[PDB]
Amino acid sequence: RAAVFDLDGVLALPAVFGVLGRTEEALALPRGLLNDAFQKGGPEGATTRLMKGEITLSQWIPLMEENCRKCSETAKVCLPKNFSIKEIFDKAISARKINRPMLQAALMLRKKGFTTAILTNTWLDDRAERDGLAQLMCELKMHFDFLIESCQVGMVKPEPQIYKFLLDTLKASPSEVVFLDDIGANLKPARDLGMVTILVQDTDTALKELEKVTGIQLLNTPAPLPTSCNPSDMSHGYVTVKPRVRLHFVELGSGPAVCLCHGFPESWYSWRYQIPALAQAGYRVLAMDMKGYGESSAPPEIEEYCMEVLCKEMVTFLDKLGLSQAVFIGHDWGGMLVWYMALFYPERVRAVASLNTPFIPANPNMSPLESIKANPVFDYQLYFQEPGVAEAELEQNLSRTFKSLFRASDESVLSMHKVCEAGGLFVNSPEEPSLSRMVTEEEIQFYVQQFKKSGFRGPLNWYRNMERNWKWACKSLGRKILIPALMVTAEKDFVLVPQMSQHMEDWIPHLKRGHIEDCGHWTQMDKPTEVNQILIKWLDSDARN
Amino acid sequence: RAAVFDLDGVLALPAVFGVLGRTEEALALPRGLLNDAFQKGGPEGATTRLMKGEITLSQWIPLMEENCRKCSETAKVCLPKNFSIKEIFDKAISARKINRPMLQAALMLRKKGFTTAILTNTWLDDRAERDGLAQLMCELKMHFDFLIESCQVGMVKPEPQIYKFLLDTLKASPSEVVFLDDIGANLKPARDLGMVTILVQDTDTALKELEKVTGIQLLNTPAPLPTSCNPSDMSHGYVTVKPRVRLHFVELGSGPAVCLCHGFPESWYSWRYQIPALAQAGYRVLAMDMKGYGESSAPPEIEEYCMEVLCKEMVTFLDKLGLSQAVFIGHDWGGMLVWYMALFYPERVRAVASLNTPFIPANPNMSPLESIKANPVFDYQLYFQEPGVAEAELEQNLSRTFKSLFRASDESVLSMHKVCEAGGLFVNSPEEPSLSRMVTEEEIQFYVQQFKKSGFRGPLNWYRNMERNWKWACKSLGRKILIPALMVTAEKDFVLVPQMSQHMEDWIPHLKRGHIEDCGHWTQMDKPTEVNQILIKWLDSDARN
Repeated sequence: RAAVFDLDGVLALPAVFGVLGRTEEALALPRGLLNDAFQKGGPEGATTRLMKGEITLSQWIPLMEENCRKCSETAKVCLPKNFSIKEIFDKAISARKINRPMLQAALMLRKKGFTTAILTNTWLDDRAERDGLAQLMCELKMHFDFLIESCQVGMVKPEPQIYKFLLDTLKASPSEVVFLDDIGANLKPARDLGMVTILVQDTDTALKELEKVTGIQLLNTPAPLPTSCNPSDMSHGYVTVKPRVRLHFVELGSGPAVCLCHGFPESWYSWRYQIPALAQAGYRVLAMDMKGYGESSAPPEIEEYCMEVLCKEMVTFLDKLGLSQAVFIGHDWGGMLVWYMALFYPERVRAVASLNTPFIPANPNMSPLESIKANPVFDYQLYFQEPGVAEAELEQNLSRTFKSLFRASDESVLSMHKVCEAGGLFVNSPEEPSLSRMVTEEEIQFYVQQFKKSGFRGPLNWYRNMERNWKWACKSLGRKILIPALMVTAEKDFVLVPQMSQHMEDWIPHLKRGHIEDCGHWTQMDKPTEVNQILIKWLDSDARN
Repeated sequence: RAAVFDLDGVLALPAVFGVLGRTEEALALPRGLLNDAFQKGGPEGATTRLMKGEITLSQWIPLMEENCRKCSETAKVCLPKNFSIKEIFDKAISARKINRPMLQAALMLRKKGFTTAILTNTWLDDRAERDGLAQLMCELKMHFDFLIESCQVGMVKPEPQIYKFLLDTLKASPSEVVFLDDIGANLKPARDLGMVTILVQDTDTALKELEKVTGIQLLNTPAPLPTSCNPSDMSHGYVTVKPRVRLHFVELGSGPAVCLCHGFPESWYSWRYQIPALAQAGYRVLAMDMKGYGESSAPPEIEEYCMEVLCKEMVTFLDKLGLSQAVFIGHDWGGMLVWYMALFYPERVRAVASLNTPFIPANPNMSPLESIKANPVFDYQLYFQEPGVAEAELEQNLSRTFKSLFRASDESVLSMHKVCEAGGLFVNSPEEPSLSRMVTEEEIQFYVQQFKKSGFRGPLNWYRNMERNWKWACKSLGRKILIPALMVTAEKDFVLVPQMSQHMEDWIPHLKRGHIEDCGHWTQMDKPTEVNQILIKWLDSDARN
């Protein structure tokens, strides 16, 4: 079973082709006068050549104008003084956007064992504004197994050849493929070939039919999770910031550099839901594998993990990448790291954003270790102090450790307190942990395999520099964070509680905020949609300028 | 022996600190009235705190204004209605730029076995325009072994501590270090500590003294090669574009994506002189390791190297990187590849630039193989046809192969013609090739080690798809390249001669050009300076908009 969608008028609206009709009416021109100068010539027409990739769009423009002149000459009418076919198609193409519901129906079908493809009569775009279309096509590509463009294969609908090609690349026979098109002319060939067709006028009737023919609910359906990313399809980057310290990161998109810094015990993969979104939103996302994790180096020494060296290393990272600035977005320990980046390296930080982790300036008086005993919730941290211990149980069974940790605010399975006293962190925890609604078995295994390389020694060392981080932080008490900053609190984070952030404006005057209902500690996985929404609204107004 | 340079007034001019004097005169204010509100308070003054990193620059601003008010109150004068200390320092800082000659003297000293460092009293910059300074500091950093900022170490000149720190990080004793500063006050401590000092007023007297004290010519010196890059300090990226095809690239800088595509038999390293320059010029440079080379995959099959699959793979590369567009700059085979990228994927190409390689549309009639026999210079290509042969001699001795190929237009050592007939390409060539003025032994060894992985099979396959590339290219004969394009010819390229480019405007109407005197086939290594100049002038006017 396979699904084929045309671009114009099906996956993308308003149908660019449909601007010809509108133009005609807006100019009080004979009905179809522009749709005739468009087909003027049939298979041997300038437009068929254009659709076959024979000539470019900029080359087609003039050929179309004349066709508009000659066609207006026969209809005995005259075009407006400054009639511009390029001005009409520019506004038409940029005016066209993805038909969300239709794309969701595609995503759905593919998700339920359907090969999907886009069969479209399109052109080689060389306009100074070709980028706009390149982006749309780029966002659609990733969602379909195939994208057959006419100007690329040298064929064009309704020629029977393009349909034989479709079925050939689809590895399928008709009566096994559904063909959606807003133009009957191009439907016929596919219909006559035996494949199910759907004439698309209105999206909903179109989907009702589709839903009705595939026997799958495509309409009134929930609301998908934002696009996640498959590790193997990501661009992997490696930067040596020091002799034997190499940092790994995932890179996607173009635009201002947005550096994502995960917490404990995570990976760049914890941003799997915002890397695609943030890139699509116009940013060059660099999801980090913080020192001690994944493909980044994991030196054993404890002090290699104090904020001072970690921050000093991020700075070097930007340096080695020719970046003078990057907005830092962190979560948990990464969030702690980001606040200090803004406090110690403002020049390098374009903007700072932190999820769950608030900025509490250090107390020049009471040592850290004490300020951590005064709150049973941070007990587990005292347990991570002793080198060896935590590594022991956390590395004993990786799938168990992660299935146990990555859980929603409700589905908890660990007595977060009375840890040290209880001996371990999984003491009265199931050996066979249930599976969180936030993660699939597959995703958990990604962390398992990722943590099989260096283990928890490096990750845990982040927790073993309280005294050191403290002395450093005290150097910044007279400062204030005066660059764009965003604090995002999670209602149901029972350790990094929203209340701890309440005084942040004292040190971050212009601090902007974000909050998320029923969201646990793993904000990214828990509420990917709302998180993306908050970071993008923020980035677009405070980190782009 | 070591050299220490202050930033303000030595490595960077005009001295920001020097704007206070100018302001005073421009406003007819009492002499030094602003330099007094600046030091107002001595070691306990707002400025010393600022220089120690205690407070940020934005925090210092207000504290400085009042000091200007109070200092004007004592001098019995009043400041202009809208006097802005932030407006004065913004204009002052952005107005400051690297002191080229002084930086060249540093580069030189370092090049001749000198540890260099920048000891500066600076501040944590959090102004909305902190980026401008971050960039300058970023360009200077890379040239000195050390960059000691006062606001970072918590010390400040002329406090004796900062000088003890300097000597400590420098791993050296006085009488072994030269200290350059435009402010005598800060010179004294270093002088009294026994180290050679130079009061900097005018750069030339300063350099004369320096030259005179180190016994090294720093003045009237030639003109260095543009900055090259050390493979180990580059960010390395890997993108899997297909099951077993992974492309490697080097990434540097931010801004529009500029994709560099090397020719045969090279690597991303062949752009070692423009990657730093192009990044500094405001671009995100992605130097590719074309399929078959370096750390990129090198499948053995011949057709994996036809322009169609190669181009299709670059497109996928942009896709996997979230890039909808990139300007493609190619050389030799990479240049051929770039022209086709513009012909087949305009949407993806923001701009196309090619060095040496002209765009000659395919002849629908005469096959490629024939059109290659009609020119003794392309004889070597007929020799690369037979799988095995060329691989044999080119892989026999890598250092010899490269030392033999990478040579200037004059220092040739191969009978470029009568190759097949002569049996090999190195027939009457020295086993012990001389060393080209374009490459060091070290750089040659980089190519040697790079080619030890996959050899010349993949590289050579690029030459084995003439017939296939031809059929494909013929699909584009009706097209024209209407996107920004640049053709750069090399006078002394005796194979890809400047004359072959003369009709390019026929298919590329708006084609812009570039030419380079006494430049051989390896344009990048041969004339790095002029090449950088041509590409940057072009990029800034045609690929940025």
